[PDB]
Amino acid sequence: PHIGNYRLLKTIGKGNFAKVKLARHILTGKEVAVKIIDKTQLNSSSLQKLFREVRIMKVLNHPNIVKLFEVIETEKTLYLVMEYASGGEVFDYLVAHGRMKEKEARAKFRQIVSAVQYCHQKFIVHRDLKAENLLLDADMNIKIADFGSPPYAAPELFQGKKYDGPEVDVWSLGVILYTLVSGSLPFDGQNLKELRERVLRGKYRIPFYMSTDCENLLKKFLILNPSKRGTLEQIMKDRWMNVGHEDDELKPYVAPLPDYKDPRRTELMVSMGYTREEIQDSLVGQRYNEVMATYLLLGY
Repeated sequence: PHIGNYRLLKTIGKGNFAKVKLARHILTGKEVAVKIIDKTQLNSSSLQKLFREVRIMKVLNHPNIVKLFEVIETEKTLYLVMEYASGGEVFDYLVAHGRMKEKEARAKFRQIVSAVQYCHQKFIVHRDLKAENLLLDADMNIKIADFGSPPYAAPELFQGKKYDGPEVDVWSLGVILYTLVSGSLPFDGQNLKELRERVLRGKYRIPFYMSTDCENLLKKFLILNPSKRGTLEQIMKDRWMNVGHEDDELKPYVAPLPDYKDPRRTELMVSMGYTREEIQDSLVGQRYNEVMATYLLLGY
C-alpha cells in the first residue's frame, strides 16, 4: 500500500485510535513510522488531544525526541510520519536486562532531562511521562515519543490540586530515575488506594546498592510540595547528573540555527519538480507538507 510517498511495510502497533506502520519514504529510501488515525472514530476530547499533539510535534526539534517529518490530512484520516525508534521501550529493556548500573542510567537520564527541559523552555509540559514514552533508537539513545500511568502521578493528583505546571514533569522524572536504577517503582500498590497512600507519604525504599549521590538527586525530584520542586535547569547542575562529565556539565539544549537553503538537497528537490520558492515557503512556514518532509528526509 501507498499513501503519499510512502510504501507501508508492516504494522508495528495497533490500538483503537491508530495503527502504526513501519514505512519506507520512496524518494529517499528512508525508513519512517507512520501513525494512521481514523478521525471518524474519535470523540471530541480525543480530537482536542490529537490537534494539540500535532502542534507540539511540529515545534520540537531535539535529538532525543521523536522527530516529525510529515502531516497528511484528509477529512477522515490523519497520518503522522515520524522518526522510527527501532530499539524498543526503556520499559521492556528494564524487564529484560534488570536495573541499569548508575553509569548507564546516567547516560539515558541525561538525554531524558535534556529533552524534557527543552520542552519546558518552550512552555510545553508533557504531564503524562512514563516508561512507555521512553523509546530507544538503534544506538540506544533515548527518543521520547507520544505527546502504567498511576505510578508516575505527582501527589497533587490525589489531593485534588491543580495538575498543570512543569513541576508535574519534575516529579515523574524522579520516578523514572528510580525505576532506571532499581528496575522497580518507588510507589506501588495492589490497588489505587494503596498507591495513593504511598505517593502522598512520599517515602520510597532506598535499594542497598544505590549511591548517596543518586539518592540525593531523587530528593530533588520527589518533593511533595509542588511549589518547592526545582526547575530542570537547576537540577541539571546536580552532582550525579555530571559524574564522568567534568568537561561538559549538562546544560539546557540549544537547537542549531535553521538551515533551509542547503544547495545539495535543494538541487535534488528541483529535479523532483519542486520549486526553490515552495521549498523555502514550506520550511519557513514549518508546513510539514510533502516538500518539507522530503527536505528533512534528504538530511539523512
